[PDB]
Amino acid sequence: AFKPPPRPDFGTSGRTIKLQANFFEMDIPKIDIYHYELDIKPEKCPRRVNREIVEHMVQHFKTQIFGDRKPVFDGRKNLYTAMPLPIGRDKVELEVTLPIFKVSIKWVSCVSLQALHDALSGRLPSVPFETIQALDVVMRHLPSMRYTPVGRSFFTASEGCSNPLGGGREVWFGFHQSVRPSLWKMMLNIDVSATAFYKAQPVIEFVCEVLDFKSIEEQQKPLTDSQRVKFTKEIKGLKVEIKRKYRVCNVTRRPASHQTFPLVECTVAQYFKDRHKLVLRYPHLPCLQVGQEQKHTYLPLEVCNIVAGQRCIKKLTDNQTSTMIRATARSAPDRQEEISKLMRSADFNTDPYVREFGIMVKDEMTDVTGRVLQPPSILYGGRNKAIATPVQGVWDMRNKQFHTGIEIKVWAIACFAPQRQCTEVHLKSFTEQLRKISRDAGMPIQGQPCFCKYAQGADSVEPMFRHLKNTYAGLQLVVVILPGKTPVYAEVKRVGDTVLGMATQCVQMKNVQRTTPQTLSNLCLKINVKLGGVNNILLPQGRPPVFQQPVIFLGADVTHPPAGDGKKPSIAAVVGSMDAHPNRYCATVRVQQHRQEIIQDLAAMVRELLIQFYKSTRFKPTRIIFYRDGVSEGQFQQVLHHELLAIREACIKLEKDYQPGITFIVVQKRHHTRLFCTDKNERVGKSGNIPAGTTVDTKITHPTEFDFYLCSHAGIQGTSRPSHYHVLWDDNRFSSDELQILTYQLCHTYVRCTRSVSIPAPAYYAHLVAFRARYHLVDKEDHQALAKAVQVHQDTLRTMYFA
RNA sequence: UUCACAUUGCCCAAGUCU
RNA sequence: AAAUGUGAA
Ligand SMILES: [Mg+2]
Ligand SMILES: [Mg+2]
Ligand SMILES: [Mg+2]
Repeated sequence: AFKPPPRPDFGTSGRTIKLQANFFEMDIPKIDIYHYELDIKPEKCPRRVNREIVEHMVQHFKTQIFGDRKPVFDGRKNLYTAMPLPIGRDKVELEVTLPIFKVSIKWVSCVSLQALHDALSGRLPSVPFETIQALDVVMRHLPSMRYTPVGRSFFTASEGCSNPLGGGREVWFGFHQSVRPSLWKMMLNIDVSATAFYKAQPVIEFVCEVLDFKSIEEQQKPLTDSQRVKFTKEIKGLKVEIKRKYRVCNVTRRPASHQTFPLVECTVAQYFKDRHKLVLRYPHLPCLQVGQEQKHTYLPLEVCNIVAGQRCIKKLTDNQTSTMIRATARSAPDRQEEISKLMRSADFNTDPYVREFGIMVKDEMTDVTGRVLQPPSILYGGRNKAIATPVQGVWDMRNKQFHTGIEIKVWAIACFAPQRQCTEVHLKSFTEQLRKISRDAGMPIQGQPCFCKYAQGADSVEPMFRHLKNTYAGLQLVVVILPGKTPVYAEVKRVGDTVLGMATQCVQMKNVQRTTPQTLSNLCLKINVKLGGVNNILLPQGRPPVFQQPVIFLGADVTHPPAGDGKKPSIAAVVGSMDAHPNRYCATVRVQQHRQEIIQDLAAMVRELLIQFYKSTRFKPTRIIFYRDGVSEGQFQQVLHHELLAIREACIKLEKDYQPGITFIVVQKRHHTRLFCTDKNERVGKSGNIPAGTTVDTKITHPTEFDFYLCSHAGIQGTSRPSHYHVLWDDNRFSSDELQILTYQLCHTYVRCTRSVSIPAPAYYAHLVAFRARYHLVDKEDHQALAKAVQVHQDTLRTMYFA
């Protein structure tokens, strides 16, 4: 449960394709560098402040310590130098003055880059973490000064263009930068990015922006509260400057002319007229209470400016979002070009600090050979038992019938949309079309709905469903029409999934008024699965050898609360295959600690899923394939430490000695590796993306470990994110080819569409489950209550309610 | 709430002071 | 999931 397995071999399957990766080769010297630990009192100050302190420090003490040695600083307690310092390691305390600080400089170690060169070969067997860290600190020293660091990215005011979002917000552009070891050479991962920022404008113009004013006046009216309430919500927590900066903690109720503070008591507009000799042009407008809520101070809006690129955590409005989308949307070629020209303009080789450490960065994207894996054949049923052949990640169901289609005899229709908008004629025609498409697909809706009744409000949901369950024997499904976005949906799912155990299929009103064969088809894809039907299976003879023995496939995912929240739970979801196809899955879901990635209650979930697998197949899995979504590198060791063991436990407590082999695969969809077609005649579609099946396990992958990029999806828009798969454990000793082919084929078993999805079907179902859980908890966000809300009905346990 | 793909929001990362 | 856009038998 400790070390990830070494890469067994390289993939051989599929035709080759010339690709370019946004990785940039790094020439690293084979010389020692020097680590130094720093201590700065006080330490409660921000990272950038510490950077400033160290900069001033290096400047001042050039003649007795530093001097022509150009150190790098990680913003905390680490400083690296190329050539050594006058250190014994006799610790020297320095006193620094910043427009008042005590600094401790003590030597720690000599980071060997030669050992890193060894490790990159197979000559060392482990990759030195601290060394990679050092190189990273070096690469991001200068841009941490010149730009605004956000995570591993840097953003800045666009050179004379602007991109306003409204509300005092504008688009800032920038780039993610990272240092990664690879099979070949150190790599600088660079990718273009963009995000929202508050314009460094006067607070007055911010008010104009926020309250939709053309300009103040209209008016000199000391606002409403709708103005005061909204403006206060917008500016609170944001920094404002006058030389002196402050954090806005409140907005006064009284105008500057009247707002009073104890000096005897005095008013703001008067105090600024006496001590500061200024006369307010806009006195009627309120004041900003800055600093501590505790105590007082009050600054007029007219003498305050926003600061200096403050990332705007708050959520973007619908219109702002639309603007951002419109601004940052680009095709794969356009993305590629933007990244390239970014790397040209950046000119890393002239950076004095990377120059100090003898580091070279190639200004060209790395050339890498990919392999385009062959898609599996999708076997259908009915009389024909037709075979669909995925072409560029896509196929369809025309003239195909479900492998096992559910015969719908008893069903109901509940419309919560106003009858004026959704008429019985609309329902009738929609029903006719649906019955036709469903008949074609092999899912015969053989009757008219035994029930059809309009209703309104969430309060009407439970009684209506309770009637339906009690009135119609053998009721298979209730189709619910909804008037757009409504709190009724979450309710329907609450009653259906957790309260009554009834199959419900919702459809927006607009998709009833105007039906199309495609929409209806996909809808049937959902309905059939929801009623226990097998849409289609992988061609049994086209599957990898692993299927010769009974094997279970587990999807696993954790979904965390949105940015800003601090009390909502994280949600764990684990699904498990219930046949040899593999097609049917069952779900398990838990609530757990806020922002905990490690699946706390995993063993129980795996036990449930194994039990259900046995009851479904009468087989005990000899192999457990575990697709774990969302775990970053920095968390691998832990997660595998807890989760892998949790699986073993789950087996151990089930039967001794039941020890099926475990393959633990971390799925990463969200990273900064982008692959582009080298040949223009290879780009697919309008977005010009790499074709589905594109597999990369060389050159840019891990120097010693079992990992691979596999873009399994047809890129419709923008630049495809190739899913990265990292194998943390593998008792079954998969070869690269078998595991990659298996993953790719699994990407074709996703029931909700006749396409090849970007991640394996089980992990996707895991996502859907976690999200449905989040739906059951809406407005319900101690432990026992949330857990209760998240627990499905006994008749829903063994279904695919999440489809 | 037909569906996938993209951008954002989600562990690690970052951010936090006078 | 949600906002926003591209798409589809
Ligand atoms: Mg997740
Ligand atoms: Mg953290
Ligand atoms: Mg959408």
